[PDB]
Amino acid sequence: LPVPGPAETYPNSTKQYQPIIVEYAEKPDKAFIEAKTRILPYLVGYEQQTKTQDEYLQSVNKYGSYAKGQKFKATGRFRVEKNSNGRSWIVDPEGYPYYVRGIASFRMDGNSSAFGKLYSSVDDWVAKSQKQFSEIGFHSVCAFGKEEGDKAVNDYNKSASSPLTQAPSFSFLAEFKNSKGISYPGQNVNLKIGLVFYDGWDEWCKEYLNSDAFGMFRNNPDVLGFFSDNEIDFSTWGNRLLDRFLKISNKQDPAYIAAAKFMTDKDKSANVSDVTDELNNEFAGICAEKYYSAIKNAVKASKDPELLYLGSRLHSLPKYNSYIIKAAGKYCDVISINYYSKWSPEKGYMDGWKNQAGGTPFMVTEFYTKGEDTKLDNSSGAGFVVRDQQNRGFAYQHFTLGLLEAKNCVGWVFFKYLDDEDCNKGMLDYNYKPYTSLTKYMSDINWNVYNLIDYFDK
Repeated sequence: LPVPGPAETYPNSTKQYQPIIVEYAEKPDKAFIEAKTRILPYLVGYEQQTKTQDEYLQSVNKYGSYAKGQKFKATGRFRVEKNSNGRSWIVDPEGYPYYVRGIASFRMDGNSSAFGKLYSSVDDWVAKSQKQFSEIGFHSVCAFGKEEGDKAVNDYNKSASSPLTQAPSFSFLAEFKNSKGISYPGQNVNLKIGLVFYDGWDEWCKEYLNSDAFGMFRNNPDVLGFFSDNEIDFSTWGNRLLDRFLKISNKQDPAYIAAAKFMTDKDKSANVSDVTDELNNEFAGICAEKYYSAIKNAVKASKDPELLYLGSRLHSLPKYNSYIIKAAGKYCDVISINYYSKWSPEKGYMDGWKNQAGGTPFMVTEFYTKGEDTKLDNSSGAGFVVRDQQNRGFAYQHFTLGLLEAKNCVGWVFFKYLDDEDCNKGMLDYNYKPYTSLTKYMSDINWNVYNLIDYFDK
């Protein structure tokens, strides 16, 4: 480990740490900067409690929930709770607190020759992976499995005694568009959220929840919950949502109609000149309200009202819009947030999320860094570049410690299972080989989340 500097108070915390420096670049061809970083060995007043894989596995149940402390009422299904000190938890079917530690994109999308040498079947792949992941303190796979990955895990969990819990991702807005035989508003996919104003949105959601798309997931205790979309544009850099809706050419478009109505309702002119960031943000919130409420109401009306709705994986500017967070807190069981472009979780914003959402928790559905040591292209994706796998480990510790302090965060998902052929996004390389330097540092956090929480909350 690098030698650290003098103890100092971590920003927005009561706890001290001895900082190290980790270099990072925003893209592989850019200059690296030096970032003060908090790692687990250098937390003042904490010493790593769970030190081996066996110690860890003896402390948790088959879901990865802490088995030796507090538990809550069991309902036979994953659900959301809050403890007396204002911390939210996902609770497992037996009532035990499950701190979410997931892996995204669990699918067989590496080198096929490597796959064949390492795994003898799809079942073997799931089984070996469930064990591999549990040893590192990951227990769930979340999003982007596609049909084959989702079915593989679903089939495995039906017969296995030790599940790999799953959280499938869907594309509700696209599916609605396809069901109705229409185009995106303004012929622009980036305006797809405007589909919530089209005739039949609420009803279509009800039907979709009751359809075969949910057949393997409904009433299935090994399903953590579902995501309805990913990174919906609710305003982007350089383009506000409300401005773009008002500029839709076809003024018969329900999205235009709704935007113009909103303006008129606020005693304003239905023109781009009257639009402010506040108005834009509020309008985006109305869109979010119509989106999330339709989906939550669809779950409640469905054949499985106990399936958790984990949101739409907010990102970019939308995750900072208090109006969208307010909407998501009213309807989502857990608000999902993809968390990019920051070295440190922003505790002021996370505290804002707590208030805005009415106490409904959030989860981080994607975060990572890439290692320059791989020598891969490394240009695709928003994760920062660090020098090597050890520093990916340090970045994982820094980011996750930041999240552990947020009492409204119920956990996270590392993006992702495998590298791309040309980018170090994975916990495993493209030949299905774990980056052991990374997984060591991941394990040290993941095994200790419950006692770290105790340390932060005491």
